Amino acid sequence: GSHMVIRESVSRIYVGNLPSHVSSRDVENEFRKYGNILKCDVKKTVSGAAFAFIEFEDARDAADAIKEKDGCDFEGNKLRVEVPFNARE
RNA sequence: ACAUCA
Repeated sequence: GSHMVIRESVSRIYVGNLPSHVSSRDVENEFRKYGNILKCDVKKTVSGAAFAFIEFEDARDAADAIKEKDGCDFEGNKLRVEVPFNARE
């Protein structure tokens, strides 16, 4: 998970407070340019917000997406992007 | 802040 892992594990993206509702296949069609995706899925909370999760074959190539998609927002607009599974930092 | 099950 966190800290200097030294190879192994698999990197992912998390997006939350997402616009309307995404299909996992539609966001795969965008993320695939940063590297091959192994799995993706979508979720929701009883608070009414929605989430999506997108796996990647290498962390540092996918990080160019995570850093341009950065800056979460609230209390007037819905969008959030974060990487808890920040492998090879 | 939050999931993976393929």
